[PDB]
Amino acid sequence: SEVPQVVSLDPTSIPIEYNTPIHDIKVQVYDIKGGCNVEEGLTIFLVNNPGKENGPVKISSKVNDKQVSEFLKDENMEKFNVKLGTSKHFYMFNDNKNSVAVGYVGCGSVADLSEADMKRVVLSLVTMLHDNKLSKLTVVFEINVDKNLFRFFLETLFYEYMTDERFKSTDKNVNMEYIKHLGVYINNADTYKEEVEKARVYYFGTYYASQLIAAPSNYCNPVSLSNAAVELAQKLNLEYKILGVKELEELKMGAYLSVGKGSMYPNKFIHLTYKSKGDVKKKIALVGKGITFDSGGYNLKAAPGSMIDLMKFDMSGCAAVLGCAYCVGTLKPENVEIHFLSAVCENMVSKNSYRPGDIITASNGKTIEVGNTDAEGRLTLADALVYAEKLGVDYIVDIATLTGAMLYSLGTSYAGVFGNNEELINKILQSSKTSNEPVWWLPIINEYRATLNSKYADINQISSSVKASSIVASLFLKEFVQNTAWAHIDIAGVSWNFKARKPKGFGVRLLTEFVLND
Amino acid sequence: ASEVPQVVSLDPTSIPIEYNTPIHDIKVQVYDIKGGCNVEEGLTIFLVNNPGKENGPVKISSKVNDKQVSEFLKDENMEKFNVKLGTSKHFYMFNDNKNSVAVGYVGCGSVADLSEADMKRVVLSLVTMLHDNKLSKLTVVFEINVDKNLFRFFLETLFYEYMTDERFKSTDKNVMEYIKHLGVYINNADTYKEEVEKARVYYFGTYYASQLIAAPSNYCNPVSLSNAAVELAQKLNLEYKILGVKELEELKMGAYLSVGKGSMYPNKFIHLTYKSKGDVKKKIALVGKGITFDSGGYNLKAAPGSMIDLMKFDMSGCAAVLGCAYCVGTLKPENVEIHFLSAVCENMVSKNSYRPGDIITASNGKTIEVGNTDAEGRLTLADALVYAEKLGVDYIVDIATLTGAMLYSLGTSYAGVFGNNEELINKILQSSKTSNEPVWWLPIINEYRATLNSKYADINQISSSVKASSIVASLFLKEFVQNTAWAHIDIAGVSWNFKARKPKGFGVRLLTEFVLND
Amino acid sequence: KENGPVKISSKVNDKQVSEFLKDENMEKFNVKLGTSKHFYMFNDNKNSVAVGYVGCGSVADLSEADMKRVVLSLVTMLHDNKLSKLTVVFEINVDKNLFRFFLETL
Amino acid sequence: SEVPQVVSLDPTSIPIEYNTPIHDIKVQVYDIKGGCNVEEGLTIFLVNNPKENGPVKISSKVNDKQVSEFLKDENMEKFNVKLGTSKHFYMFNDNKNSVAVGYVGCGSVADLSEADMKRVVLSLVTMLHDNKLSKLTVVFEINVDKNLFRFFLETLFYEYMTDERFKSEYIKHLGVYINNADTYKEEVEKARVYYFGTYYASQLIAAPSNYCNPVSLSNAAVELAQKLNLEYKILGVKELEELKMGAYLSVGKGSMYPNKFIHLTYKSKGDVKKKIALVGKGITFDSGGYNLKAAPGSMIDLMKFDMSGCAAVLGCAYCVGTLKPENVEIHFLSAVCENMVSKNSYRPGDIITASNGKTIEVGNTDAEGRLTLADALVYAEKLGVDYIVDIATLTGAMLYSLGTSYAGVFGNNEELINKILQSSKTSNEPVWWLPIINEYRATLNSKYADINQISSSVKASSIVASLFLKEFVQNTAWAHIDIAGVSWNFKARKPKGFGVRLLTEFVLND
Amino acid sequence: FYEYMTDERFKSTDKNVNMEYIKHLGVYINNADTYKEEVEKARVYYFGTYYAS
Ligand SMILES: N[C@H](CCc1ccccc1)P(=O)(O)C[C@@H](Cc1ccccc1)C(=O)O
Ligand SMILES: N[C@H](CCc1ccccc1)P(=O)(O)C[C@@H](Cc1ccccc1)C(=O)O
Ligand SMILES: N[C@H](CCc1ccccc1)P(=O)(O)C[C@@H](Cc1ccccc1)C(=O)O
Ligand SMILES: [Zn+2]
Ligand SMILES: [Zn+2]
Ligand SMILES: [Zn+2]
Ligand SMILES: [Zn+2]
Ligand SMILES: [Zn+2]
Ligand SMILES: [Zn+2]
Repeated sequence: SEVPQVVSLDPTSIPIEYNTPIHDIKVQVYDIKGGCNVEEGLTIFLVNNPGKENGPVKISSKVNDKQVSEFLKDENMEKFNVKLGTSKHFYMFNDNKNSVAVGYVGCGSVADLSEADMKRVVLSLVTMLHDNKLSKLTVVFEINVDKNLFRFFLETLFYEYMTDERFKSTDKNVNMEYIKHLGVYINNADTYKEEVEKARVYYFGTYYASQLIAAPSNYCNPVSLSNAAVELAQKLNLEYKILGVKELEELKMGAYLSVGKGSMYPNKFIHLTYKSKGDVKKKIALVGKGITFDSGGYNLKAAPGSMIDLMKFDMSGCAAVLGCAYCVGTLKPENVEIHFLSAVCENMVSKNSYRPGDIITASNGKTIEVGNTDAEGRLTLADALVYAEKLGVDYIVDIATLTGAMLYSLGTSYAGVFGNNEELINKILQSSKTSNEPVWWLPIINEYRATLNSKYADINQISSSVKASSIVASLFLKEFVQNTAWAHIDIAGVSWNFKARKPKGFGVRLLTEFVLND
Repeated sequence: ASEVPQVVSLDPTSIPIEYNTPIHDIKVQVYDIKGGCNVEEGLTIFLVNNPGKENGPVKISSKVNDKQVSEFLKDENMEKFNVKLGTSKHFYMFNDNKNSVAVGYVGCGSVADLSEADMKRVVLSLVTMLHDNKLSKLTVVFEINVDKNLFRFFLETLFYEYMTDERFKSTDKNVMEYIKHLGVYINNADTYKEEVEKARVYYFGTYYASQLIAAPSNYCNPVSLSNAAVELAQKLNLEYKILGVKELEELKMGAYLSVGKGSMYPNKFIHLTYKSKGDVKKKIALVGKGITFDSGGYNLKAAPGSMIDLMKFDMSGCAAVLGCAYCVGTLKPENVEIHFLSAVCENMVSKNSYRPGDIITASNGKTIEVGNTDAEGRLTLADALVYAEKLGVDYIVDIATLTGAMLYSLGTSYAGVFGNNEELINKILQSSKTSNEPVWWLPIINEYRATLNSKYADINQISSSVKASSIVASLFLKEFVQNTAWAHIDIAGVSWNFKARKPKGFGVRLLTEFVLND
Repeated sequence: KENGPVKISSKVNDKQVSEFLKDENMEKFNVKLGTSKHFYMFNDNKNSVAVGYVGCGSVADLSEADMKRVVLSLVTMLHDNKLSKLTVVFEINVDKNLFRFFLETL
Repeated sequence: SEVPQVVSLDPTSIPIEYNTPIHDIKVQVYDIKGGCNVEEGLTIFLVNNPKENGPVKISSKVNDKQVSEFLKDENMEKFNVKLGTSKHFYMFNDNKNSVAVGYVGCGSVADLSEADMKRVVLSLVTMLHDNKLSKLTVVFEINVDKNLFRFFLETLFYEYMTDERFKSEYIKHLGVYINNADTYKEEVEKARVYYFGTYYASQLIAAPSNYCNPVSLSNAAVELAQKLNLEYKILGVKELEELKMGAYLSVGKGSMYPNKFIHLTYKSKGDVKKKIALVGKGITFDSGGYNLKAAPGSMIDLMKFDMSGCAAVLGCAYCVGTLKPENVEIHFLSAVCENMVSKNSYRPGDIITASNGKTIEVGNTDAEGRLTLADALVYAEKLGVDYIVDIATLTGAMLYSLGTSYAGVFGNNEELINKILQSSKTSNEPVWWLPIINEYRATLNSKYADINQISSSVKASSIVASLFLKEFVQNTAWAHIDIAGVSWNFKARKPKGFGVRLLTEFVLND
Repeated sequence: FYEYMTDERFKSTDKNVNMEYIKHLGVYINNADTYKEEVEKARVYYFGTYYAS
């Protein structure tokens, strides 16, 4: 509970914004075939030209206004093209002689938009909402989208539009105002309508994870993070338990505790539970890596490209899991019991830190020789995994910013998934597809197992030879799940949006889809 | 006996030590080959060379008291095999008593005087014969010429290499039994019989050092290390004194204390004493470098090839000294007084650590400018040497994993010896020859002395210019021995067996031969 | 049983070698993937033959990598043999493809 | 041979000054007991205090009323004896003659080291450089070995000699006052020879690689041989190919300069009782090859010095050719080439065949020395000599093992090693015996070739390189002197000409 | 002043067994009667600099 402080100006909680301007947006969805009233604020058509690359903009929707209609006559729009991401703004007077702003975002030639295209599309739309004080946006859909994509559209629109100012003080945006109303025209209205509030929940889960990740390590430490989880659990009516050092010791979580030894913040193990009202048909343990700061320990992140300044993000996995708890706690799925777990600690350099070479004992009795204190994640997860399996769940899915190697394998767009069970991996895949958080299945190659053979301990933490460290890390983790379907999502490469200089909150939607569709 | 401080209750508070090794259960028997070879249960190995003829055929010279085995090992049957160094074969036959026997041979090359290291290759080949094969008995037949030392050496090496440290094994113990009988057939057996128990002592001394070295730095720390020394002293009836920080401060050991400042473990200075029953004719101080973990301090071991993960081994000198204490305490030499010394501490990074640039004062009043916190060994040794010489000894020999340069100079096989005294150096060199722990005499080049001229302090810890750091470290050390014959053995290169991934326990035999042949 | 004792099932048309392969002598060795032992001995013909095993672990399905480990162990015996023929007896379960891999790797 | 040229301004040879100012100096030696004359020039006393850095006190009787006052104890008490500390003053002598008088601090050390004596000779040299003098007179108020006395001389000459060849005065008389000046006279001209051999090596080393390339270097050796009446043979690529020197030729492949193998021979007049082959590493520039010297601290700019070994050997040829020892036949050898990056260079991974038929896998093109030496050693042994000594700036590791002061000696023969050590003692070029550790041999076991050039594992590269070289001497006493650490004087930014005296002493005493 | 002063606060065994400063500094300069004011300023400046040092 009580966050330790070195100086009274050290902050004692993570600032969190629950009531975002996004949440205040009154959303309306309409059937396209009833026609668009273009009345105020800004009214953007999403338009594609199926086939011809860089085609004309032709506005299909019947528009209930002679003047907007004349404006948008194919003739008038022909000069503008649809190159995905192009946008144009139009200013005119409608029927009641009321100046309206209109425009379109180019949606490309390909009539089925990829997740990445939909993103580039929202981004164009958000640059239209920035630097333009608007009370109302209206998006007319003149493209084919499935229900998940329109949900994604909204999730991304909400999340990209949002602008984290928690840490701003003298350099807040003096000229920032949010829309109060969002109008959406689409075909099949009724069907897409259900995606709206789902999107809003998904948005917040993601954004909430985002907020935790973005919170710097002085704000977001093991104590303040676990406090925030307790606060979230209380707001969602989730069962929660925070395991403190004494309990951790009793549970013999030596790998986890060893990582935290060097920190001024006592380890805190987060255990949230959501139980369905009905019969419980599926028990799931979601495990997030919760390193609130990763200095590397005595294996200090000193090497070029080690990005020590980014390491506040090493609790992204935990964030993903918490954001998911938000979503599941809000959407209240049936027939599931979900455990949200994170072995939270901070990996620091101290007289008290664990050293390279240390042999430590995991809660399952396996002794581990520490080859590198910067491979701390898998040590914390090891004990979290033993814990998860002791819960007697059907699935254990962990999500962790585990390996920098992910940048070299999948890059910044697709997370890696490893696991010991094909059905479970496929479930993650499907959840990847429906959440639009891209995940790729990577192999746990058993041949590498032998390089974890320690001369003194039961197991090495790291390989000496094998540079395929995401695989090796997975091999290591696999040793801590005895008999349960388990999957591991390495979001090290994807978690942080380097270009936008912010977290993605990656994994919240994925895990939620996973929980919801199982 | 002091409390091992702990961070968490899962932190171990002692080094686990195996005193009663399976090797102590081996009943060993030497028989003269004149008498002939009883070939029965177990495995009966011949050590055979073919003088001059490189990879020549195997010939069994010795009498075998069995028509059947004899017939089997008759020349016509043995020329399908060659004596190439370290090669081996397994034979299977039914003996004179209708009993099935396992006989074999290890090829001893073609040079009838195996060097220390060939013999190491020969043992290794024979160990592999003992591994994966539950034998109650090994019978070895020397059909090669070795001398007392070399014969011992084989026993000592065999014992050592056979033993398998499972102390840090939990779920990954090997399911591994040990021969309970060693039979040796050699010419002039009676002259060799005396080597057996000496080898067994030497083995354990070495193995004991090995145990300490291998113990990771969370297990083996200054408090637990000194506790183990106390325990060893108590078992051997040695006088002991452990100097704690208050006494160290009183003694003004600022160089030593500065190193430890950053550690959570208080410095502990180990002082063990063996005094002979008779008139004391020689007083020897053995000083071992006792850095239980060397992180490098603020000069963190972050550079490629700095091998931070190995740095539990930086107390090897202390280990060698302690193992030597075991041998001396056990073999009880006469007319000698031996002091076993190690200034034990841990070189860590902390708000309390000493910094590069700090000027610190040794117990002899010399002020030292710290140019690199990673050159900590010489600092601790400085104060240890001043202490040693205050004891009024005839010789001071320090042994220390002092400089990584040793890898560049002598490599992994031969330790470097430097000293201020030729007679003493020659004694170490003779001891090298008789212990078969290879050492090479390296110069203390006075020309380099000037690069230790600090602008502010009396002396620089490190050279700025001279890259010959083993020699520079030696020059630095020399400054702390005013008037006593002193040698320094740099075992940095040699202490860890990188290929086998284990300590060698290097120096125990060397130091014990040194002590004993005086 | 990981690192399980060796037990030869095949009947062999030799008395000496059958004796050598009995369960009592063979239980002294283990099946740790890649572990081998092998002895020279005289067969019912006073002919000089070598006999052993290569441990194939405790999994009834060998991977390619696992097979490579087995072959590598064989190939070791081979590089120190001035023998005339190799006989490999599969006391493990292998499909057509793995078997070709075994040969190609050997 | 015509050195090839990229441009009309590419030097086609190495400037060499043979007639150094140091030759026009007349050297005289007076028993100090007789007293000291102060007539002209500067007079330096070599004084020590056997009190650490204690007061100065001049011992010798001195033939000048007015200067003896300057030398009075209470005047000198103002000055100290700390190693290499000096002061000197101008004044007027007995005959109003502008004489300078001073001292050098010889520390408290009773017996001067090779090092401490350089510090004396350096302090003294400063004053020579800052002072326009006719004569310099040195007074020995300390103890010196005939060898240390000779060392004093050559160190003086050499440090005093300033190489001005690459730019766009000196005393004409040297006085020595020494206790027992009869024993020492013979050291003078020996010192002078030794000086020049060293200085000549120095000159070659210092010459940049555009000046000193394989063609110009061999040309210079030929010129030296001609001046000394030595037999000489330069092997060109056609002969090297016929001799199957593929290790050596591989290294040179990338160079615009054809390999040149220098073979000089001095044969004694009398019965030849000892045949010696001296082999010097002669890489005129070492870029590293495709293993380019790009790493921090690889000092690519220094790599003109990678023919130091060759220079040492040529300098020694000068001394031997000049001093004309008896009962020895000496072969001076260097497989000279340049290690360059080119479409024609050998690559890492190449397997090449030495002249003895051993195939070598090239693990690193920057470990080229041993490749050239291999072929040179096979050549040397074919000569049927009693000893082969190679000297080479072979391994940077030497800086980490012995540093900049002592060269490393490895060998396959104790007697020969001891001879080198004895030569080290008498030449005052410090050498230390390092082991060839056979345990490391196995890391030269190539999977494909007969042998690997480098270890993969072992970082003890001086030892590994020695193991590799050993492979190319079948049956002859052989020693290898690694002067990589010691060859260049980094502080003075010049070569030391290391090895010339060592090798000459070796030849002369054995 | 600054370059003449040796800092020995951190020696103890190192000497300095020779180092002893002049007691007198004489200067001879043109219109010295002006330069004279610079002397004590220099001494203050020296010590400020030396103190920082
Ligand atoms: N949270 C770290 C990886 C995340 C990351 C993301 C982007 C760029 C760089 C790093 P880590 O726990 O230090 C994991 C180590 C794994 C490791 C560390 C040290 C030795 C072996 C493996 C790594 O992948 O670098
Ligand atoms: N206990 C360390 C060396 C032991 C060792 C053994 C094998 C490989 C690497 C290192 P050290 O005290 O840091 C010795 C320092 C010496 C040193 C001297 C001056 C500056 C920095 C380091 C070093 O070798 O790194
Ligand atoms: N002409 C080089 C040594 C000269 C030298 C002297 C002092 C400092 C740096 C370099 P080398 O042939 O590249 C010898 C290599 C040895 C070597 C061996 C194997 C791989 C790479 C380099 C080296 O020590 O750098
Ligand atoms: Zn890490
Ligand atoms: Zn991490
Ligand atoms: Zn260190
Ligand atoms: Zn150390
Ligand atoms: Zn090179
Ligand atoms: Zn070179």
